[PDB]
Parts: sequence; C-alpha cells; structure tokens
Amino acid sequence: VLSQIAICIWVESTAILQDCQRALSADRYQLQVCESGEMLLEYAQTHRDQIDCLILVAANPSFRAVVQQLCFEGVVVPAIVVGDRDSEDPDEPAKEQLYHSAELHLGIHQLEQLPYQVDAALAEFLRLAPVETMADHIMLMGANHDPELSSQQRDLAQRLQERLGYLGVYYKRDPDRFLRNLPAYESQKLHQAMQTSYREIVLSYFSPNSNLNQSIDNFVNMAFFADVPVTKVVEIHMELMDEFAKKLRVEGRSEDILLDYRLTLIDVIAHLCEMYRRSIPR
Amino acid sequence: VLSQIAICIWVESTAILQDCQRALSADRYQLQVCESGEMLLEYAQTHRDQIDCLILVAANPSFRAVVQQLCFEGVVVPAIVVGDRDSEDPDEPAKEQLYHSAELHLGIHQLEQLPYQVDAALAEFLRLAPVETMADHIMLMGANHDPELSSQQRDLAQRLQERLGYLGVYYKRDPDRFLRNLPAYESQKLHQAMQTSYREIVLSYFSPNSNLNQSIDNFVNMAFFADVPVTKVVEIHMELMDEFAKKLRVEGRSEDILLDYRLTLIDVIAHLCEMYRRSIPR
Ligand SMILES: CC1=C(Br)C(=O)C(C(C)C)=C(Br)C1=O
Ligand SMILES: CC1=C(Br)C(=O)C(C(C)C)=C(Br)C1=O
Ligand SMILES: CC1=C(Br)C(=O)C(C(C)C)=C(Br)C1=O
Ligand SMILES: CC1=C(Br)C(=O)C(C(C)C)=C(Br)C1=O
Repeated sequence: VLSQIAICIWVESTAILQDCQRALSADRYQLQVCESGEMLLEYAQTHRDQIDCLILVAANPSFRAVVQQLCFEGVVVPAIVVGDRDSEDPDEPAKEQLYHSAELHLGIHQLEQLPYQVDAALAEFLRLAPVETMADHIMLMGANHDPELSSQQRDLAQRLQERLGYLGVYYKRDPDRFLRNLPAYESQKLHQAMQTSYREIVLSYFSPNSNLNQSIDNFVNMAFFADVPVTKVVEIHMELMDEFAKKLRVEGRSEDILLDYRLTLIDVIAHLCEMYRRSIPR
Repeated sequence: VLSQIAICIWVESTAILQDCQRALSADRYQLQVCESGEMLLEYAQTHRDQIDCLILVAANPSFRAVVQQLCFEGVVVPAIVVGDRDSEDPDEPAKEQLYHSAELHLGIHQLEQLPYQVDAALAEFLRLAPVETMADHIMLMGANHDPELSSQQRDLAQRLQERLGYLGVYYKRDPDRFLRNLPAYESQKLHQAMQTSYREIVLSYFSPNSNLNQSIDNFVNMAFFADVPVTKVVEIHMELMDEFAKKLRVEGRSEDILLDYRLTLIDVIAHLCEMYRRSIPR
C-alpha cells in the first residue's frame, strides 16, 4: 500500500539520465524526462498537479531563469537539485539554495540510492510547506512571501500527505515544558538539572558496576520530554568538560583524559536517538 | 486544558514528600499521599482504576512485602521507585527492578525532575504494556494472559492513551526498503553506498570549505529512511576507521588522530537524532 510517485526530471546529460533511470527502476516511480528548460516549463505549467518531485540539473542552460519562472507561476514542488553551475564545480552538490528551502542537493555521483533521497525530498517538502522559494523572492517584504493565494503549496502538501503519509499515536508531551517555551527561571533550572544528571553519567561512565544505563536514562528522559535540540546536549557535555578541566588544572592534573569522555557523548546521543526512533508508530 | 494525572505517592519522609509536592505543584497533577504500607495497599485496591502513576519510596518499612502484595492483588500501574532500600546502603541509585519491568528509578535528590520523569514513566508503561511483574516470573514466560484477567493492564493502557496520546501524520517510509528487510544483495548495495558516503564525510571532515553538511545529510537521509539503528552507523564508522588506520601507517603518520574522528561519529549520530526529533508531529 504505497502510492506511485510522479517524478519529473530536467536532465541533458545522458549519463546522469541513465543513473536516474537505473536508481528509480522500481514500478513505484513514474518518470517524465524533460530535455530543455523550455520543455520543462511547458510540461510543468500544463501538468501543475501531476508532479510529486522535480529532479533538476543545476548546470543546465538558463537554469536560474527557468527556476525563477517556475517560482513565479507557482510551480513549487518537492525537489532534488543535482550538481552545481559551471563555475562552482558542476559535478559537486551546491552549497546554497537554488530553487527553494526544502530542496535536496546531490552530486552527480550520489544518485545510486535515489529512492531514499526522493523520500527525503518529499518528506522535507511536506514538513516545511509553505516553502520559501529562493527565486520568487526577490527583495521586497511583505510578511513576507505571497500571493497569499500562492500557498496552494499547502494544498499540494495536503494532497501529497494522503498518499505518502500515515496516522499514528504519539505521547502528548506538554509543549509548555519544552525548553523553547520555558521562562528564564525554569530554563535555568532545567539547564542545571541536566548538567547535574550528565555529571552523574560522566562520573560513573568509566566506573565498573555503576548503573550507567539508569543515569543515562535519567538524562535522556529530560532531553526527550523537554524536546531539547541535540546541540544543547552537546553544549552541556562541554560545560561539564570545562568544569572538569578547571578542576584538573587547579589540581595539576592533565586534562587530556577529558578526550575519553567523547565516548560518553556518543553513548548519550545514541540513546537519545534510539528513544526518538523507537517512538515512531507502526 | 491539560489532561489530569493521578499520582499516588507512598512516602513516610517529610523532606521527600515536600520535594514531590513542589515538583508536581502544577494543577494537572492530582496528588494522593499514602503514609503507610497498609494505607497504600487499601487505597490501591479500592482505587485500582484511578491511579495513573505510583511513586514509591524504596526505603519505606516492609517495602518488598508491600510491593509483592500489590502484585498479588493485581495492582500493576506505571511507577517511579525513589531512592534505594537503604538496607545496605545508599539512598540514591537502585540497581535492580523490584515492582515491574516498566518502572523508573529516581534518586531522592533528583525529584525536581518529576514532571518529565512522570511523563517518561507513563510512556514507558504504554510502550511495554502488558508489563512484566517482577514478583511473578522466574522463568522465560510468566506471563502473557497468565493471568488472562491481567488484561486489566491493556484496558489501563487504552485508558491512558486517550488522555496522554494523540494522532499525527508521519511520512510512510517503505518497510521493504529498510536495511534489515532487504535481500542480502540489495542489502549489500545499500551498505556499500552508505560506506562510500561516510568515507566522503571522514575525508572531508577537518577539511575547510568542503561540503560536509551535504555529505552528512546525504548519509543521514539514507540511514533514516532505511531505518538503520545507531549500532549500524557505529559499525560503518569502524569499518572506515580500519581502512584509514592502514593508510596512516603506510605513510608513517601518527594514528592518535583517528581519535579526532570520534567527533565525526558524534556529528553524524547527532544529525540522525535531529532528523528523528524533527519528525515528531505537532
Ligand atoms: C540563469 C542561467 C543562465 Br541565463 C545560463 O546561461 C547558465 C549557463 C551557465 C548554463 C546557467 Br547554469 C544559469 O543558471
Ligand atoms: C526545579 C525545577 C526544574 Br530542575 C525544572 O526543570 C523546571 C522546569 C523547567 C521544568 C521547573 Br518549573 C523547576 O521547578
Ligand atoms: C529492605 C528490605 C529487605 Br533487606 C527485605 O528482605 C524485605 C522482605 C521482607 C521482602 C523487605 Br519488604 C525490605 O524492605
Ligand atoms: C540496538 C539495535 C536496535 Br535499538 C534495533 O532496533 C535494531 C534493528 C531492529 C534495526 C538493531 Br539490528 C540493533 O542492533
């Protein structure tokens, strides 16, 4: 029970084309090949509601022009941009947005597992819609995009979600206790608690018989239910490494040993990851 | 408008009770305090369907006897055990499970974390229900519908989810394209592609201006949508580390720089974590 995926691709290199055709050989994928920018435009504006994912070679003649016209006509669909333009090393993935904010970037040699990248493009578009097109704007603002009616993106997304989404049950984490929603006092409090917990983890990490799994669980629970960005976990790890580095300096010990706790970090993050992963329904 | 949570706390210490009341002071938490084993057993029996979470102080008189009686009378609810039995000899970290398989352990100095750990305890119960009673199994199967009448649990579960669970849309990844479900040939192809990707990540990690982000995102996309566990990513990392070690040797270079690649691992796992974190709806 998985929907067909309507893929349209603007490609003018035969090698790239065949790479795509091979990767997307599964019956699930329906491929439209466009061999020129004008032909791509002609297909898009006449098949506006029949394109699930665009695959666009960035080096193709009049790329920015074609993309800009696409954005102006309101053809903003999930997309994979292959390579870059002949000045910024064409074979390699681009370092900035060319079409829109949910686009994926692939080098010409990262195409063998295209099914998974198509999954990623679709999902990311579904997550970010309405998407900031880096070709419709443009220096104006606005509030700061629009036509307010050009949010047919929403509609597209909705359509897509009927075919590529599925409902499932999740635990109602209280958004008021999310880190990003905490007032200063609470924020500071959670910060200190998480520091204390992580310090327990570090102190007992290399000790035998210490119930490591329990301390780690204690930290990870707070990280998960307060919806803490992984970077903040990293941040805590380093604040602790600083505390210990000062303690070691003062006591005349080498701080090199701190490198070992990189293994702790991995561990913790691993756990956090698996908590999110195993929480995905079905 | 938050769902009310019924907490029953068996505590015979003013300090502990105070910490609990302070941490769970919010209006959604409805606290019932039991100040003896008798009171706990009777309340638990007459209110078996009005307890969402138990909090049990492990140091309490005749603690084991009470928990065993809790099991005998069919009371199996989400739980947090606080401190250790003190019998010999800490008041903090409990090493073994003594009520059931879904219970959480909190130190008596960690009670300020209660709202998050209560969420964790409820969720962990919902995840493992019907849970494994400690005081019932000594074999590799007590357990399942022995007794059948302990479908109470399932009912409890379904009753909790209506107040603590919600429905949301998830992108439907293809299970047949998960790493573990692929035929060994497609499995090999995918493994190889992920190894290649990761090698790019390693080679370009400490290099300036390299498109490390696209590389990492590429890899992570493959890992997420093929639903690989973190152990698999670690596996890949080590397969690449062998290779690089071999190189560093037949070049005279020092291999204490392989240490630095732990950073890489962390990075990658972090990203994967974020990708899972971003995926939770609402
Ligand atoms: C907008 C635009 C134009 Br006019 C163009 O001529 C090219 C060529 C370098 C293929 C590219 Br690459 C491009 O993006
Ligand atoms: C002690 C304490 C901690 Br530690 C804490 O993390 C919070 C909220 C940020 C959940 C609150 Br409020 C609080 O009172
Ligand atoms: C600390 C402690 C120990 Br030593 C013990 O053996 C028991 C049994 C009566 C179950 C319980 Br009751 C208890 O709480
Ligand atoms: C630790 C670990 C976890 Br957690 C896991 O979910 C799996 C497979 C089910 C993908 C595997 Br294999 C594995 O090793």
